[PDB]
Amino acid sequence: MIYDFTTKISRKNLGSLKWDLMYSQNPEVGNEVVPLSVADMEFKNPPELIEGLKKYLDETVLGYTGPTEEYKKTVKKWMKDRHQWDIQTDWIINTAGVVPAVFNAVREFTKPGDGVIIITPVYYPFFMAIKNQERKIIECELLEKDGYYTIDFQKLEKLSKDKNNKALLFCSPHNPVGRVWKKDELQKIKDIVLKSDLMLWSDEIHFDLIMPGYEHTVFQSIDEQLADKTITFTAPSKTFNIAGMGMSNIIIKNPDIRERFTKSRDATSGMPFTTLGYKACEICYKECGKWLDGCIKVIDKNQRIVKDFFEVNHPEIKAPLIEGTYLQWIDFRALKMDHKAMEEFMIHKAQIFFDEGYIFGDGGIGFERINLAAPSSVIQESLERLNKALKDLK
Amino acid sequence: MIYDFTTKISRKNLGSLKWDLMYSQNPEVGNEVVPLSVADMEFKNPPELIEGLKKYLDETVLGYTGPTEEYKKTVKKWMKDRHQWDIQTDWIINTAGVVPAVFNAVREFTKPGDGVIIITPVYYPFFMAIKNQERKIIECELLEKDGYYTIDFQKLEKLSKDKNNKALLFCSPHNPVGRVWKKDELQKIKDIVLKSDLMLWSDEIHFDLIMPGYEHTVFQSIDEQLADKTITFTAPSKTFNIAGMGMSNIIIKNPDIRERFTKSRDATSGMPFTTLGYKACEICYKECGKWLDGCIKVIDKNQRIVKDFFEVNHPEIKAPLIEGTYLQWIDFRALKMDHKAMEEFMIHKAQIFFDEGYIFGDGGIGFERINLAAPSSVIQESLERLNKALKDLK
Ligand SMILES: Cc1ncc(COP(=O)(O)O)c(C/N=C(\C=C/OCCN)C(=O)O)c1O
Ligand SMILES: Cc1ncc(COP(=O)(O)O)c(C/N=C(\C=C\OCCN)C(=O)O)c1O
Repeated sequence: MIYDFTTKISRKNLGSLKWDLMYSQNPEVGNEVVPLSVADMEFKNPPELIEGLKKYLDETVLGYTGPTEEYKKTVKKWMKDRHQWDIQTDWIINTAGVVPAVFNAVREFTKPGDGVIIITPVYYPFFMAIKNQERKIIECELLEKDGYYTIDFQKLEKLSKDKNNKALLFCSPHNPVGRVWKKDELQKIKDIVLKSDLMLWSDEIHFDLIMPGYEHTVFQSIDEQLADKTITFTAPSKTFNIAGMGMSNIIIKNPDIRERFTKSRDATSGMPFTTLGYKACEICYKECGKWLDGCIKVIDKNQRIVKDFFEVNHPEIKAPLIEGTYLQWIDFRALKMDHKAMEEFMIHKAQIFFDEGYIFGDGGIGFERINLAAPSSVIQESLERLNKALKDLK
Repeated sequence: MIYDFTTKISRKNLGSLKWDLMYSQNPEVGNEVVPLSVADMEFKNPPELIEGLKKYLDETVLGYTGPTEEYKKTVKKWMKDRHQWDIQTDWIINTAGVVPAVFNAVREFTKPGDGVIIITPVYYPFFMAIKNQERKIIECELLEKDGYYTIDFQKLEKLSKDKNNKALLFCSPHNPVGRVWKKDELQKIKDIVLKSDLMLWSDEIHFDLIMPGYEHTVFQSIDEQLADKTITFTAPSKTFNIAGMGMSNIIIKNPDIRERFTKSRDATSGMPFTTLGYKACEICYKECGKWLDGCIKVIDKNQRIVKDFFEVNHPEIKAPLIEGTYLQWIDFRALKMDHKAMEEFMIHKAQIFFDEGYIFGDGGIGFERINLAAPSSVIQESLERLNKALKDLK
């Protein structure tokens, strides 16, 4: 089919959390502005998805629904074909979303007072999942060298020596810095984890969005023993812009860990009964592979436009290329504005809506995260508006 | 439009928890057998809903979605028009399901050791919400006379005196006895609650399926002060057969109680982002009223066919008419079979799949719950099959 990645769309007054946030922040925002914040695409969904769901509505009843064996096989085939990862269909545990699955993980495998290690700066909900449940947030700050982030293995090893720490909440690819971890880096983290009593919770929700030139590696696929104590969070929501269909595939090899995760899930959120949620995942995996490839190309072209934009108009600001996700990390520190004032500047002067770096942790202070999943023309419009705003700032 | 309540459908191999459960229990079930357990309908979804959903799919983007103002107004209108209940839009808190919402009520407003009063026999998850979270189940057993259920007010008031009991978890209409509470009964319960420090958790998810001859009263609409400490669980799921669209509307008047519920919901399941869930509820509410009325007539017609069937065929078994829901409570006590062996009989001999009464509490042992939401033809087929099994049992 013909794929549209050029049509500027409008989600105004449609229930989009992203757009509604924008208007709430700047009621006077211009009608031509597009928000570049929340992680969902400003592209229509795969045509095959839409046709498939419509066709499905005429063949099924919208009552209590669970995953069929075909659905499970389909999920399993996607992991082999796309990630050289062999999973068992009975390793699949469904939740309405990854975040709830992470909260459920904290709740079941740790208690109040226990420590949970997160590598910061990172997707803020990681923090909430931990602190909002009386658990201790143990930060292993990423090392930032000239804009490239790497893991402080020394600190990580030290942290794993504290018995009060019960798990490593890992993000791969890493939102917001866009790091796609190398096998070497993963192997090092592995020895440390295998030497400690830490469980591995690996949020790999962005694993299908890898920029040309790089390759994602499912963390638990590199070692049997590691897998034995790893919970990998995955979904097709980010990959195919369906965070609104409410379906996730939590991969858990260890039968005990898996049953414990389930019993904890059933006493909190329960099993997802969504009928179209399962179906949307199955269709995307079976029929939307080409759409994803086209989408990745556009995303790659966008990160390069953003990078060239700053090199041409405001060199002291840097927007380096990323390895994964469609969220680019932009260093605005040379602008010398305190994050609150910068945010103010961005929202009301440039009417450009990023995900202010500071919300991912203090290490994100001075940075901005731009959502690259939009037509290249929308990105150019936004940047040109920022160009005028930064020039006026002088 | 034309409404179909006559086509015998099949939910085999489509992920239905009901049908799949049937083959799980009796792998040798007939291919002509329709299960009558789980509370979802064996009727095709309202046409308006289907056409609406397909149309919306060509228009929207399936990303992070929340409720629109139009969405809220619609829920408020349904509450006024259908239940003479005056509610404000900000009283509306959404959750994926009513059970998770109930689990959330226990979790936030009580603590391990505390007691929660439930009027048994009743929907099994109620017991789970409590005991699975280290809370105590305080049973206020129903009074049963000739098959008519009433509240043991004497025991209720007594229980409301034990300050260790934090709240009454009310089911109205009451699954599985079909009771639709009378204004005067609610009045008595209201007084016990207002005279004590009990919170009121009224699950009224079945309040739209009222049988010809009765009127349901929204518990918190009878007294302002009761509403001040009441959480009402509502949903369009049972009404329009969309338990698979996952969208609940928990109504909470008091701002503080509401905020606690929300923060609690966000520490477990989180906000529902399911875009279609919001749209389905809106459409059914705005367009499927005629469908609902037609649907209740068939259900009422079926309950009477069941009641007559036993009178004419096996008088010692009683299936008295119900006032609400489409789940009829049948008394097989005269059969002198212990629930376990009786269940075995139904499943394998009559191949009729009920919701064995004993799962709703000891007071259910000897009873069977039949799902009347199916074409009258399928109900007849089901009865005739049992008819033979009973005669064979002699
Ligand atoms: C009083 C009551 N509350 C809540 C619910 C469920 O609400 P939800 O969580 O879907 O929003 C039901 C239906 N419960 C049944 C349905 C099945 O539950 C198991 C589904 N696989 C039944 O057979 O009685 C009910 O009778
Ligand atoms: C590492 C990571 N995990 C999980 C999720 C969300 O998973 P869910 O619970 O939907 O399955 C995201 C996207 N998080 C973003 C957006 C979410 O907004 C949610 C509220 N609208 C973002 O802008 O980085 C993410 O980056």
